[PDB]
Amino acid sequence: SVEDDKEGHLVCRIGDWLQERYEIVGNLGEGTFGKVVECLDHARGKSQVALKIIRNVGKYREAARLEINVLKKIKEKDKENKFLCVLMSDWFNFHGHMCIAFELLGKNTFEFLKENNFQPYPLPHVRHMAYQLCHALRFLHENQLTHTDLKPENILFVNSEFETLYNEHKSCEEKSVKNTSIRVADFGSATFDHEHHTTIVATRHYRPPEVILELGWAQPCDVWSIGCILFEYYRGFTLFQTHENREHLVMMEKILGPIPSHMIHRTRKQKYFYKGGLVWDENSSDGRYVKENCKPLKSYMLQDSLEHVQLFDLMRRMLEFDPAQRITLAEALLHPFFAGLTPEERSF
Ligand SMILES: CCOC(=O)c1c(/C(C#N)=C\N)c2ccc(Cl)c(Cl)c2n1C
Ligand SMILES: [Cl-]
Ligand SMILES: [Cl-]
Repeated sequence: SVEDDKEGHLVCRIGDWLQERYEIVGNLGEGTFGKVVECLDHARGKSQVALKIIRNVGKYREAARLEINVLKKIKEKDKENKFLCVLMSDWFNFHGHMCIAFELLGKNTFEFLKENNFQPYPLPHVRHMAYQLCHALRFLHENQLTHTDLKPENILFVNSEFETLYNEHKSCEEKSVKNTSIRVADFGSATFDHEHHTTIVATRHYRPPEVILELGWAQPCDVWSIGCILFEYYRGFTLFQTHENREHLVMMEKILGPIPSHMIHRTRKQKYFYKGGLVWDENSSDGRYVKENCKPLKSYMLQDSLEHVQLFDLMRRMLEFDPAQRITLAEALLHPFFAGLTPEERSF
């Protein structure tokens, strides 16, 4: 009656039920953890929900039990539900598969970008999403918590319905999201201040230099991740398209400038350095890639106007090498870039 595939995924499709309560009506996404399906909750007047069904594998089941505990603590802190985090409705162990029911939201910010053929979000959409990311993460940080896995894939629109607009300048159609309200998802890696901090955190492209250099990490990890995200929303391509540490550090250098000598002198990861400088093969396939494609951050500006200059100033401050020098989210919310927000956007 209950079937799992070779990888421990629960074999389930549209028309299937869980706990004689949740009825699967569609597929919303997939990750390494398993699957996310749309359900009608038959115990809640057929309420539409998103059900995250986790793989029947020990590592994933434990990571989901950790996420559940985090969502419960967040629920205790944000009673009013005004701090822009996914809202856990229920949770259960279903034959070895952990399942987390959430209030149904729209597409994640990466999927909307992918479906808009990587055509970037306009600056006003980027501004409101930044303001909300800064606000949402400032709350969790104030509660002694660090997300660690912020990435476009983990940010969801409350509603992803869009308007198809013909971009005159590109001679093609563009999908413009009608409502830029977002929510932060995936607390499977979220760590409290007093808990054990793994040496390595974050998805590579969104990994800060202090994690690469094994200098320990805290709340500033998330600020770096946001800077990476805002760039990706602005240009539509990842800032650090890398699969390797040495190449990662070279990119950071080309785009942002020299790695502070204080971080070099402190790191135990000396293989990346020779004579106090980053060491790399300029003639390898990575060396050539970086030298051709990785330019100073400023060069990626699409327009010269005041609002574009401020996005780049905020992003640069989000991408400060030294976590101690990195802008805090409390300071970010004060940046002149957010003066361009509409009163509806500012007020929440
Ligand atoms: C792309 C991997 O994950 C997801 O599909 C996903 C995820 C998760 C997780 N974790 C992450 N992006 C969702 C979290 C909450 C809600 Cl309400 C929904 Cl709809 C979610 N979806 C559809
Ligand atoms: Cl520790
Ligand atoms: Cl990787």
